[PDB]
Amino acid sequence: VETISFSFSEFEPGNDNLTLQGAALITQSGVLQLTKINQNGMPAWDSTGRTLYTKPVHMWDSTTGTVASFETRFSFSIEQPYTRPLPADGLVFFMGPTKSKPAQGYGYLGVFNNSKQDNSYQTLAVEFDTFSNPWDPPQVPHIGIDVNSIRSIKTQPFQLDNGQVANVVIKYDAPSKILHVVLVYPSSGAIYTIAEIVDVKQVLPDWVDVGLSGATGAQRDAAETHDVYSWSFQASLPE
Amino acid sequence: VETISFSFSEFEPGNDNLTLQGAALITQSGVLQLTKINQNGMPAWDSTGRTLYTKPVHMWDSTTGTVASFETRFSFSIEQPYTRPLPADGLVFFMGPTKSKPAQGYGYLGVFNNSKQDNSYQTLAVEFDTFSNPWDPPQVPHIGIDVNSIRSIKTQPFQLDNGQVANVVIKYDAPSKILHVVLVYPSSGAIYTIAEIVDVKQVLPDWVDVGLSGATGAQRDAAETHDVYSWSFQASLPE
Ligand SMILES: OC[C@H]1O[C@@H](O[C@H]2[C@H](O)[C@@H](O)[C@H](O)O[C@@H]2CO)[C@H](O)[C@@H](O)[C@H]1O
Ligand SMILES: OC[C@H]1O[C@@H](O[C@H]2[C@H](O)[C@@H](O)[C@H](O)O[C@@H]2CO)[C@H](O)[C@@H](O)[C@H]1O
Ligand SMILES: [Ca+2]
Ligand SMILES: [Ca+2]
Ligand SMILES: [Mn+2]
Ligand SMILES: [Mn+2]
Repeated sequence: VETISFSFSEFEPGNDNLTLQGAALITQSGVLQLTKINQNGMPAWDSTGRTLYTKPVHMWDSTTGTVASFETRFSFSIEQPYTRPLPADGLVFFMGPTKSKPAQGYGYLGVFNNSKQDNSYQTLAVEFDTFSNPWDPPQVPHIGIDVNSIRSIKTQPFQLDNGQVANVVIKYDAPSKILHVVLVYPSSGAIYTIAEIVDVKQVLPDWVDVGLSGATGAQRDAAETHDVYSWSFQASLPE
Repeated sequence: VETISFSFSEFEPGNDNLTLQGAALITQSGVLQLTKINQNGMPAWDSTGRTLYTKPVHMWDSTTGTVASFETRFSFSIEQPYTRPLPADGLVFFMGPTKSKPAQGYGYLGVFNNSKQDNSYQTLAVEFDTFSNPWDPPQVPHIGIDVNSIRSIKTQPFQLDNGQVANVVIKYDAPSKILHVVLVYPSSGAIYTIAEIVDVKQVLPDWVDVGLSGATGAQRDAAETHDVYSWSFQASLPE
């Protein structure tokens, strides 16, 4: 079995294993701030940032046809401090082509280029979306499973517990092709679950980069924080 | 759509909507004790008890072929107070033939008759198993998805947080045939997830009873509590 595994119980400036893109940065206190936090401690609009683990992950073997199973967990918080306008845009875990650069911001969350499905994206993503765009369900926030498109194949509304830490667990089982996602807020005890069938050998390239991305909005104060406190990942490809 | 829904935020002696079988009883404090708690407050061995909701649930239409999706949530605690012998046997959520009576106890958890697969059981169950029997994986406790057999098609180990309350969420989506299960311990923050493909039209009868069952062991003090604090359920069958 070809395996890869990492675990950041907190982040540290200078860590060898993370690529930082766009606005993303790691604080001395150990927090990955995906989108810009201004001097006043307030989140900035028009910001997009991502992090990628530095080593690619082998998701399927082009010779034998084996396919990997994987699990990722992370803790994040989103604080929406402005009474108006509406907050935006969200954060997302994503897997796709290696040597990956940020895509479009705002509702595309730094991962996609427009709102059409395009199998060439070869990207699978799990979003926590805070702004209802023309292609979105009305309930925000919502968890979304995105396969080669920002228009989720399936969503599940969740109530934001403003500024509180959410724990996320995402598992993909190759034999069953089931991607299952869980969101828990220790603060309120709320638990959300969503699952869908995903054929990763069809969707993803055989090797991928894995990362997290966040975006704030297209007008003044359509913003919120996208802070991440820990992140772990494990994948196993049968041989 | 033909729907059925119930929610017990706590239990109350005399409630119209619950059938109590075997050792199960509801306390004045609002707790469903599935297995017997002795005068001294200690759990009794050789005990089996179940509860069933009083109305049957329509899981699939024998005429049109539609199939129901459903969700159930409940909170329970298991306290293993004896240093020896090993604790046993576990508790379980189950769906199967109506007019259902308790089956065999101990490792069969009040739901099955022996350890062989038998499609005639027409039963789907999600177990939280505390004793490793001859047909079980070694890690206990474990979550198990049981389809017509006490020998789970898939299991996931979990650490007991002794005497603490666990929150369970189980969802079945007919279109994808995915049964997904989540266990969370607010006390420790632990989160467990397990999912598998289940064809309910093949497994279950068109109408079922839904219930919870618990069992303690076959020798003195191979026992633990199986207390339930709340339970909700919702099913929708397309028309
Ligand atoms: O309000 C945040 C929201 O903005 C959308 O873009 C708007 C923009 O804010 C508005 O000033 C302009 O007139 O229209 C744009 C839409 O065409 C983003 O698309 C959305 O994702 C959020 O960021
Ligand atoms: O120890 C609890 C455990 O007991 C198993 O049954 C045992 C029994 O405890 C022992 O005294 C007897 O000699 O052998 C039995 C097994 O053949 C139950 O099967 C198991 O589910 C637990 O309840
Ligand atoms: Ca959106
Ligand atoms: Ca067992
Ligand atoms: Mn969305
Ligand atoms: Mn078992």
